[PDB]
Amino acid sequence: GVPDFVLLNQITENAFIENLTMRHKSDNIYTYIGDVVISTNPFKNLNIYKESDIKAYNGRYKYEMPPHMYALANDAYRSMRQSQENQCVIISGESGAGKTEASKKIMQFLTFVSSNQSPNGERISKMLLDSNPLLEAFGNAKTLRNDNSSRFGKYMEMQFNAVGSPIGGKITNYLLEKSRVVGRTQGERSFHIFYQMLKGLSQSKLDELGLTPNAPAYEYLKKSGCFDVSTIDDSGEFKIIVKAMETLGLKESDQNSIWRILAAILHIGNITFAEAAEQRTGTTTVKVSDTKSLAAAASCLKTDQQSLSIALCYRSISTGVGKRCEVISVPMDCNQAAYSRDALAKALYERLFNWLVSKINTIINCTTEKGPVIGILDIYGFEVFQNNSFEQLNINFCNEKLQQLFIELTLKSEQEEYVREGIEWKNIEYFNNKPICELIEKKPIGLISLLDEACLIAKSTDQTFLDSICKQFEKNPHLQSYVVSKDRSIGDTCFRLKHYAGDVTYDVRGFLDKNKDTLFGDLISSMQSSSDPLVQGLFPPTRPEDSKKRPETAGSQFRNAMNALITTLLACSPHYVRCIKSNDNKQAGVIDEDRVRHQVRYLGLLENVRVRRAGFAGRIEYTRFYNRYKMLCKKTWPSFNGTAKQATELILQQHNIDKEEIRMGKTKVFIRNPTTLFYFEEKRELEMP
Repeated sequence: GVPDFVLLNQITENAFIENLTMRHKSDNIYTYIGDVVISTNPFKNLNIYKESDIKAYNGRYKYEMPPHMYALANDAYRSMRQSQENQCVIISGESGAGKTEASKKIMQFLTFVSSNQSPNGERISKMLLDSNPLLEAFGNAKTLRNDNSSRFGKYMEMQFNAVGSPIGGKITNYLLEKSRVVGRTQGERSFHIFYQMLKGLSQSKLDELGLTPNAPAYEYLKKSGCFDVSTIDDSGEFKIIVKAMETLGLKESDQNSIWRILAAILHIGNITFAEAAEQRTGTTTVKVSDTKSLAAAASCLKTDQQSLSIALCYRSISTGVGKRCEVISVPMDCNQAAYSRDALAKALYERLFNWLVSKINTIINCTTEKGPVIGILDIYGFEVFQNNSFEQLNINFCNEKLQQLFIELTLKSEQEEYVREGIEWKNIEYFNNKPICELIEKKPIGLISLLDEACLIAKSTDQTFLDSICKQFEKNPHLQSYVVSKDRSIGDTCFRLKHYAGDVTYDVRGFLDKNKDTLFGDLISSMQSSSDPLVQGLFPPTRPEDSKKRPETAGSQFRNAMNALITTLLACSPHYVRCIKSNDNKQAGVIDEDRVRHQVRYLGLLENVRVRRAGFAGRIEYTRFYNRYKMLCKKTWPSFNGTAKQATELILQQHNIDKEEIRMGKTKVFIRNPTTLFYFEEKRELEMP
């Protein structure tokens, strides 16, 4: 009748949408693109992931029941069950499209299949449901496009035993946005952990720390631009979070210990540099008139206020293996002072978040069991604001790397599996491997390769670097501007950049100082040699499972963090799930035609289907082509060989048909035009009434 989506009456553009709409309005959410799942997000609890439906899809196949358990899984996730290995699922899409729901679908499908009962196994099924009111507190922030937007890459890992049942899991984060601690547009926030504190502690405790329930009063928080949000109610959320804080195991005693770390950051935030007017003209020294605020930090940091001012304002260098003799120095400009200042407040939080979340699991993470691991991916999605900037460049860059991930896996890796599983396969035309957009920013002579060159040249400002792009390139594909491309739409202070489809114009504000975030010893060394257990805690015993070389900026370190991510993604058994946002009105049962159509277009997912199989009109699976058109040919009866694709050859070679007319491969038979599907039926119709 209507076996899944592959089988359409008309394999065309218009028919593809008409059916897609007919699917959505027929309680058919999940749609198959080619052994790959495409889903959406209801943004709430739907009664379709509960026992009943789970028991429906057990021991059956795809072509037997409606879209829900794409055969590939049953034929791949189970294929490695005899081989005896673990899996890993990757998920992508727009922000808010359920870097969670799509992950939950895996769980609710994963359980039960693992033979149900298990005291330690079903326990996580209960706690992970109580994670929804919890997870939204730590690694989440509000974007103008998404409220529950995670602000850090996450690769969850489900642990199991030598049977198939779950036992526990761990978490791994990444470099994460840099300038979201000090710079942002009026309306957005930085991180919850800060705001949740201010409207939590009693005014009494705040006054003791020289604080006040009002961000505007501060400086660091004032440089952000905004403070209050119209959609979020922090004051009323605190007491609700406290219950969630205790749910894990963070008693008031522990809470107070955590607030000190933030208080330390706030004390750093009340420390600026009253541009010392010691020098009379050009260069300038650094002096602190507001000693009250400066002293407050050193007081809570429990370090010598004097040494702190001398060691930081004046950098030390003289490490001749024997290991250093400090103090020799001389003042420097204000820009560098404010720059080095930020680098301290940026590196402190990075190593904080890492050590913080890792110490939370100490109470949560299962220690009772031990075993392998199955991975799950979740990252921030695509976005476009009124005005783009350096931030969008790095984010959109990740999408290009993400698009490459799929291509490398669902398009390239799978092809190599055909020639490895003893199948007569031939290299079918596939759109460019687009390795040029990658080599243009990795090996010598490249984007971020030239950028690294422009960074360390302290004088080469953002403007000068932008000039190095237009000249070195504007010849290689995927780049334009106002000089080469005659188009007024490109401002003189802006530049055009072509993506995989859409066009985006960026600004060059920040770039360097924002990306660098370099902090050498001299400044760090003063903190590492602290006696307080908290301060030194922010500086773990030297490189935890991340050594290599140490000094080389944090910007270049970002690339390394993302490269180390893909390296471990291309060494396992992938699984593909993509998400799409319903609408911008939070409506139920309403599809935005233009919005959804656009997403499917600029991503080239329909061209993907074509290339995935080979590319043309109507296409049908071999495994399925066989058990369907048998009565047409002779000797294609229970006295068969077994193979499906081989039989197809025997049928077409005996009746003398040009073999180039039909393209042969592993899966998906290729016969041009859909008019032939009738030709098969007719060949069967008027020969046996």
